[PDB]
Amino acid sequence: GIQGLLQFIKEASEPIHVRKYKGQVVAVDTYCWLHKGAIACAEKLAKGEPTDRYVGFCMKFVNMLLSHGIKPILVFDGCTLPSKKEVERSRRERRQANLLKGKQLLREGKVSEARECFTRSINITHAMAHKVIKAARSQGVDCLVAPYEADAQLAYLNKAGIVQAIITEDSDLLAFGCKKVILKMDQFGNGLEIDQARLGMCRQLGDVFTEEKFRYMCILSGCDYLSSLRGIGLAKACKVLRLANNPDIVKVIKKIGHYLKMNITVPEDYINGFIRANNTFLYQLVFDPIKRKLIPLNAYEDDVDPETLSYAGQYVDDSIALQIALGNKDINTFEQIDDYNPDTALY
DNA sequence: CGCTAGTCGACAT
DNA sequence: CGACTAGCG
Ligand SMILES: [Mn+2]
Ligand SMILES: [Mn+2]
Ligand SMILES: [Mn+2]
Ligand SMILES: [Mn+2]
Ligand code: NA
Repeated sequence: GIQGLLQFIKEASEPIHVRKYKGQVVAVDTYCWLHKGAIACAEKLAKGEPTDRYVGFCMKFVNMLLSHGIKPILVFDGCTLPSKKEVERSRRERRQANLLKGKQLLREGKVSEARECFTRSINITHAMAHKVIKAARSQGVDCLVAPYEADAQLAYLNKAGIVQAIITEDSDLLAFGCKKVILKMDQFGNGLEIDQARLGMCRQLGDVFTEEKFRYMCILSGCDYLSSLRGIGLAKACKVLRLANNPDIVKVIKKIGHYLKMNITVPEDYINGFIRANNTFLYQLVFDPIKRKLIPLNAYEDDVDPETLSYAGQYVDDSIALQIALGNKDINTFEQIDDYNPDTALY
């Protein structure tokens, strides 16, 4: 996420209802509904007991969107991203820790805290996601497993005109360059839409409302790919970019002390890390549903050389990418767990 | 005022 | 994979 981004650009938001997008296509960051639905049956999942509450939970939202005349395209997280593997190790070990801690707190008699500790152990498997996938295919709803992060895939689907809005709880989508993002949507359709064009309404941003500058700001504040410098948040980063009349961000990051009046030392790790983060936001591998090909989020600029972008996602053969995207190929074992075919029945 | 970092809701009975 | 809020620059 970009910590505190929503309240920072709150002036560009607008309370709406999804009825607004009737007769149009909307992509969904399904992990949110998956997580929320998985909260309801934390004990069943932790113990390993069979359950399918989260499926119906997601299907409520899906059927709702279908009822209001929307065509939803559920998008799911795929393979792990190397840039994001630190946090994905942290969350893992913490999940295990709270799992065992809850298992022990079950024996104290404090069942009230064992379940709260089971809440911090929710691990959304790809099998659950695939249950949701078949459940969605039942009502003739298209699904798409991102080659890596769902964020990038959604961003592409939005910037390519395939969808007109994105349903998520994550503010990362704005940093990826989404035109329209619908946050905090309930089971009835009440949501909070953030439009990119309205970023100019935010006084705090100043002239930092262009996609590139906005990206730089979000990265400088601290993201999932690169932790920020101690004492650097959204406001100070935005201040840096505002006071900086320089197309070359590197020298600016170097003169961050001159811009912020703070004696800040910039390590050599942070420059490379910044270029890493920017290249991750720009050229993370997504999946084209039309041409059925593995492509970066944005077209490669002459500035960067793709050979040094393994962290932004590794390429594979397009057929395998297709079988992953359909959910037919297991993300982990790479073995065929299903055989759905859109040919013999978005693409 | 701005930022870090820890707490605790989210679902829902 | 988030919204607050105290505690500190
Ligand atoms: Mn995030
Ligand atoms: Mn995501
Ligand atoms: Mn994200
Ligand atoms: Mn400027
Ligand atoms: Na920060």
